[PDB]
Amino acid sequence: HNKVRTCWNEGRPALAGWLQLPGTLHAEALARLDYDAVVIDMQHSPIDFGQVAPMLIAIELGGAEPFVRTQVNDPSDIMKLLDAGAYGIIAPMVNTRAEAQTLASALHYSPRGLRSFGPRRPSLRYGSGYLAQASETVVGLAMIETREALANIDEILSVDGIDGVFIGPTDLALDLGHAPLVDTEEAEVVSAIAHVRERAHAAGKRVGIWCGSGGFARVKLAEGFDFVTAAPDLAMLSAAARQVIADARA
Amino acid sequence: HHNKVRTCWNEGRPALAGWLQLPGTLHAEALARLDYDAVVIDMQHSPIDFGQVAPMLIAIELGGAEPFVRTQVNDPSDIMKLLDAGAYGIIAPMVNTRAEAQTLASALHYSPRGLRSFGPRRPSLRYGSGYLAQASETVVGLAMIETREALANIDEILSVDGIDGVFIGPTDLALDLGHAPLVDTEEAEVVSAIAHVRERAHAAGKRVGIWCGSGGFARVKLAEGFDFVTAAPDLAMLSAAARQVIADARAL
Amino acid sequence: HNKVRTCWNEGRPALAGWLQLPGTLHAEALARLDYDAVVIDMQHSPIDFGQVAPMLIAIELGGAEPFVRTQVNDPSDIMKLLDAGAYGIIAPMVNTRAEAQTLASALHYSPRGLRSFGPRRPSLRYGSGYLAQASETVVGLAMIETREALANIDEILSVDGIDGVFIGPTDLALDLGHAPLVDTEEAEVVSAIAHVRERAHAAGKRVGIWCGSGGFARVKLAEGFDFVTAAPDLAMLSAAARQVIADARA
Amino acid sequence: HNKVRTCWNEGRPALAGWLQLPGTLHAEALARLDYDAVVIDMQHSPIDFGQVAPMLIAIELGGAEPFVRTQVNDPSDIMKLLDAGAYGIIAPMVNTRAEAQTLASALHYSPRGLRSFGPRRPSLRYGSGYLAQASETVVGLAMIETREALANIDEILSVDGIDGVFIGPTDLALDLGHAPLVDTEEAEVVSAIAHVRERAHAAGKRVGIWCGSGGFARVKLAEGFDFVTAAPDLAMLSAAARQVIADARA
Amino acid sequence: HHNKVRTCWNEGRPALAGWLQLPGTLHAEALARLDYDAVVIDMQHSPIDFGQVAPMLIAIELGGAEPFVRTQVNDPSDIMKLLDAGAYGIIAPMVNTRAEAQTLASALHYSPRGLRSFGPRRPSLRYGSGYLAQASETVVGLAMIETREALANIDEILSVDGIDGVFIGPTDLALDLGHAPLVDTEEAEVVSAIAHVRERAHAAGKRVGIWCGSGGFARVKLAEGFDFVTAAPDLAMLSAAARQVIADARAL
Amino acid sequence: HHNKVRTCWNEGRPALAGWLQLPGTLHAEALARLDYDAVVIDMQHSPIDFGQVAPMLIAIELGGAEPFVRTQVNDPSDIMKLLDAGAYGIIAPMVNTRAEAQTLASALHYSPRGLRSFGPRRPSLRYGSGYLAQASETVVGLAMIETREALANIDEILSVDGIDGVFIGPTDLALDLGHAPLVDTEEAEVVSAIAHVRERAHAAGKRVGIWCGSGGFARVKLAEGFDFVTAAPDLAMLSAAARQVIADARAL
Ligand SMILES: [Br-]
Ligand SMILES: [Br-]
Ligand SMILES: [Br-]
Ligand SMILES: [Br-]
Ligand SMILES: [Br-]
Ligand SMILES: [Br-]
Ligand SMILES: [Br-]
Ligand SMILES: [Br-]
Ligand SMILES: [Br-]
Ligand SMILES: [K+]
Ligand SMILES: [K+]
Ligand SMILES: [K+]
Ligand SMILES: [K+]
Ligand SMILES: [K+]
Ligand SMILES: [K+]
Ligand SMILES: [Mg+2]
Ligand SMILES: [Mg+2]
Ligand SMILES: [Mg+2]
Ligand SMILES: [Mg+2]
Ligand SMILES: [Mg+2]
Ligand SMILES: [Mg+2]
Repeated sequence: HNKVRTCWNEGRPALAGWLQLPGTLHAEALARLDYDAVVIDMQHSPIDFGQVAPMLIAIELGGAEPFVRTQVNDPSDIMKLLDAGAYGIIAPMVNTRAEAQTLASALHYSPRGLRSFGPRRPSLRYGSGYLAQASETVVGLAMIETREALANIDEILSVDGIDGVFIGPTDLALDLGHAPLVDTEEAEVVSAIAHVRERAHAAGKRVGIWCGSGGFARVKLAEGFDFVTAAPDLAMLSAAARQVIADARA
Repeated sequence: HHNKVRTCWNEGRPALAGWLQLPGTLHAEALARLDYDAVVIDMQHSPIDFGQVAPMLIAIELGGAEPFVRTQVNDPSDIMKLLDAGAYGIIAPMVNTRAEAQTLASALHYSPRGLRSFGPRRPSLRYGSGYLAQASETVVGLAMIETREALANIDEILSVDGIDGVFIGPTDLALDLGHAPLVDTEEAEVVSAIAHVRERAHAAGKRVGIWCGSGGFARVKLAEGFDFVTAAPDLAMLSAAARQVIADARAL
Repeated sequence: HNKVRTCWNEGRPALAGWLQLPGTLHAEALARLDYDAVVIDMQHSPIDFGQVAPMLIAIELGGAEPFVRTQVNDPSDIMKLLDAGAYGIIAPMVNTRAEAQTLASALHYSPRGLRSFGPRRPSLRYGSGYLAQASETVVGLAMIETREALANIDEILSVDGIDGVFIGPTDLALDLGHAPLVDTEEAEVVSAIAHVRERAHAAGKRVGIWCGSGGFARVKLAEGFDFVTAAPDLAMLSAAARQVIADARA
Repeated sequence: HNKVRTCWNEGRPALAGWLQLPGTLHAEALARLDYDAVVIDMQHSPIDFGQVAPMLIAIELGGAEPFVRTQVNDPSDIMKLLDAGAYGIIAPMVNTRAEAQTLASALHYSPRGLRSFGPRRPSLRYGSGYLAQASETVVGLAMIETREALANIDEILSVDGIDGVFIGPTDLALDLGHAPLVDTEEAEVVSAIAHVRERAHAAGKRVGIWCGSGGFARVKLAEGFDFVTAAPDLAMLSAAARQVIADARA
Repeated sequence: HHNKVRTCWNEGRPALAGWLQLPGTLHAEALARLDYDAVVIDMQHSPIDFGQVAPMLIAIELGGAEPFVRTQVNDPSDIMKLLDAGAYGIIAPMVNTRAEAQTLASALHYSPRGLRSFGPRRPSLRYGSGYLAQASETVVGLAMIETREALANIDEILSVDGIDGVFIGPTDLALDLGHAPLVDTEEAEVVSAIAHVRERAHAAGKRVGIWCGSGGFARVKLAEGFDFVTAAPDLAMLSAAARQVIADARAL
Repeated sequence: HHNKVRTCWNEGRPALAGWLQLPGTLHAEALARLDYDAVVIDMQHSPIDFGQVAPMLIAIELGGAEPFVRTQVNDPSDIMKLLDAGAYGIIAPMVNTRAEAQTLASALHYSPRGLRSFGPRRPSLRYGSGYLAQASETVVGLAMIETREALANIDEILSVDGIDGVFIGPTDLALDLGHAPLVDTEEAEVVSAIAHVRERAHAAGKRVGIWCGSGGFARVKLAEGFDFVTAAPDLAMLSAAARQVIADARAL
């Protein structure tokens, strides 16, 4: 089963990691912690398909659901990741209902979508009964990260073939004319974020958000977000090294 | 146009270095840009092979730390290839005897001081036409002390002119002495052995380094007068940071 | 010369291999068998450009024509493969005449198409007279794998700049509401396949098909298909291992 | 600072290298010569993202500005390169004002463009004040390499968010019905090239051109081109080897 | 939390293993999910280097077979790096003497039983906090017997405590004895030599493995009481399958 | 179905070879298609590791030159893996003694002439069923002479039957003799030493090769009767060509 969908079905949110650093060793190590999922960022990172493919395997072995935040909402790219064992997709710049339908089209076989059939890794995980359960094995979230997406939230949330939305708050702040600060307190940004969550839940959809700290993630879980990521590997590692150096150098 | 670690030493100061077990260039550059004098890439207790180390050396140099490698083995050809790829410090495992220390030294210097083969693809680009005349000074070489035998042979190891000194691996020394392989071990016999190595190194006019798993332990080693202190592995730092973020996120 | 086009010019079909496993060693080994071509699948596989590039070289050295089935009908992706020495292209989801024209546009230099000039590997194979012969050095096939493509077959076959069509029968079955079974006996799927072949031949075009077995491939060659692939490396290897294990374990 | 923009601000053109061969060693070595920039060609080469990423680092270390000529004018591909430390972009097949606006959209954060925020490598080079200076850190040039682009030059040059244009003269010759000869003397091609330069300068924009020889590059610098590339690594290396062999074999 | 091969042995049963010469993770996982107890990655007669083996180990483990490696050489540092990357079985070539068998054993065990260096990046993730206390049991080590000399020295090789036993390479043994290097050779002198090795192994209370090129030969070796049987190389299986598909496709 | 270098020699002619320090297949194929008999991939003074050499061998073969490798070290297992990946010529560094020359020879020949392990993944594809009967002739092996010791031992090195001859590294020989490591050195003592090696090689009925940094120096070495001449490294040729293009572009 998809571990995130299991969380949801059991009435709990999912907490996920966020990787911008390529490689399998930290991917497995973080998957073995109390993360339900680990997202590999293929957008704001140097991680290409060749490097993502073994990382999916490593996260699955470590016992978290492997997710990818893609560089673009492109059906063929998403299909190839699904067939490589990405079991969650977070697609950037879903700004309109039509773009959300384009995301949905990639996530489902005919007749619900147009996903091409050749499920190399999912058929190894799920066996020959995969086709009947395929749609449920994948979680799909549309990114909300622009003014336009915010304006079109209800129309995006009307698309049956997506699970919900994923807020990209640094990009949303920037597009609203504010600083792209992680875990921002900017009142209009905080209000927009709450509005997206409320609309998603009203529409019977799931809502996620990207976080830069455990404390902000605790607040988002308390507010009812269904999928909360915290925090990027590179940021956590940089901050840890700075502290080690300060401690060493007195 | 100088080895940053050697510049620290020429000012009578220690060098503090990072320690990478995760392949890739992005964290390598980001950590090199911090207040580390060097960043060591571990090619022993990691999945980092030559193909992955090569671009990491470039990234560390661009970030402004001296690129170092802890090799999988004290093998002259492996070390030479790393030098020609722009490793400017070498930490070689399991140097247990004077002869093994001479083997390390042989790789680090052109004839007549050593037997290093000539083809310095990346050092020639960094140092330019002045390279060959200063080549030995551009590289730091440290012999690992991680066994009972190495401890018994410390003075003979330190007598080898062509190495700068020694690098203590405390976890492996504890395990070889019959203790648990603890990170930042303070096992009494291990502690005594380490103090002996540092005393002998400085008596010989050589440098002594040590691996640390924490900023706190590194601070103590710096206070004890170690010349080269590493802290802490990228993977360990990242794992611990993620565990803490998760605990904070899931807190009541 | 392109070995597939030589087959056609000499009045014989081409039989091709089908690789979903990255790497050069099996690619060369299979190219040295009595295959006229070897197709590298960049869609239902983990094979990215970095891994396809040496495989093209290895197939050419082994003495088969290197082909690629791309992840998408994208002109720039196809051009880069041509310049890396892919000498056949099979493009997915060609559903309309306009999509088939998009495929043709990538396969020909101006004035016939819009292919960008910088033929790194073809200029090494063919020399400075490459430009005059370039179009003939490449075989281009549009995939027919949807209901819509079937409905638009005559309009797709009207596009001068493609050699013909390549049936993807598992996807076609699925899109027709049937199980995506390899080498299917499903009557409507079998009928649709024969209809595509007959239309292609009537239009003076070539037709290919993907097969999962030697026996099915024998039948397709007998029915007159011009390009028959059999069978995917991973499927053949899995089946061989299962048999070895059954034999060993008694 | 971007070394090319420094040249321009100081009233001098930039001379750049041109790499079609993957790898970091020649990239650094050439960057250390008296090149202001080095362009990595991701179009007419086997260089994919995985191979370009370390090459950007190596060129920057060698002391030239790292540029990329992309396979396609795609915003998400361009963004990922920017975040990997490409500080110049040359985008193919900019044939219309709308296509030039698509290029501009990728090069600037909101409100000027729609660039997604997560500047992994530029934030290491430029620090936390990167956002305010981001646009100036990147040079963007639209390729002019078709009849249509030539016809639409004034409309392309009207787009505020691009620095100017980059002529691809082999493709331009081919699209005008001539041989795709490097450094051509063909009168209509030479005239078209001069016309693009004059229009660019009249519009207060920059103009670049691709060259195959030092002698042709000297003439283009004398004619006033702002960005001149000379010559591709593979071509220079092949010619050098041919000469070594002729000398050795007498 | 157990080595699948060792569990077979603790039940008095042989293990059957796959054999990979093709790099990549997809077939590695797919074959591991079959009724193989282990999958051996051949790093000797293949183009598989460390960078390619590392993700394959992960894929085999996920598929549910024990990941094994046949190394290019009996070199302790190479073997240690593979162990720390999650190779849980090692087959080392050209073990011709007791001293070479001791060299293999030295790599597989921490002090005091061996000299394995401490940094178990992947085994610590698989086994958790219980790892170090069981580390030796988590790994299987087999010395290859592939020469006349190894055959003469079989009893001394089998006397080395820290190896589980031996792995016969019949094609190389045939070639070294002066015969054609046939796959699944049945050359009479070779057959006799192999039976001698297996008898001596079991007399010593050790395990004996053998490489096979076919299911049929593997079935015989299992019947003869071999403890570890490999069958058959991915490349050979794939090539033969493709030849048969082509013959079927081109048949009248 | 023949080694192009050996065919040159069987016609009483020298072979001219390229020399690659840059990884990648595109220039490798392009240079192989020129009038080079062989292309040597340098795995010593380069960043080319096994994973990168493997596809380069394929590319050189397709381009129509014989693929050769100058290894990082004279190690039999490394050499065997390269042979099985389709390296058809081996140039091994630091062959200083007859015993080291025997070590090189051991890797290049199956039993009984050598100890090469059997698994010829790529040579079996190139040569087909006729491979094993001709295997030794398909490979050329040259021992590098680059030290004072090697020069003193030249006759004993040349007495080893299983090597085709020697390959002189003039820059490293100059450095080991106490001179500057100049490319195409003409240092008088170095020049004398090189002439001695070539005379001894031909006296022994063996082949003698030499590394060159220029077409002009290669022409002289061909005139002096060397059997295998390399010229010139890809990186050096490319750098010099780019410097000249820049000087032409920036000229008044
Ligand atoms: Br945790
Ligand atoms: Br809408
Ligand atoms: Br810091
Ligand atoms: Br066949
Ligand atoms: Br239509
Ligand atoms: Br210059
Ligand atoms: Br327009
Ligand atoms: Br099975
Ligand atoms: Br030539
Ligand atoms: K978990
Ligand atoms: K620093
Ligand atoms: K063939
Ligand atoms: K420069
Ligand atoms: K299994
Ligand atoms: K040639
Ligand atoms: Mg399809
Ligand atoms: Mg040398
Ligand atoms: Mg173009
Ligand atoms: Mg964004
Ligand atoms: Mg150790
Ligand atoms: Mg063997």
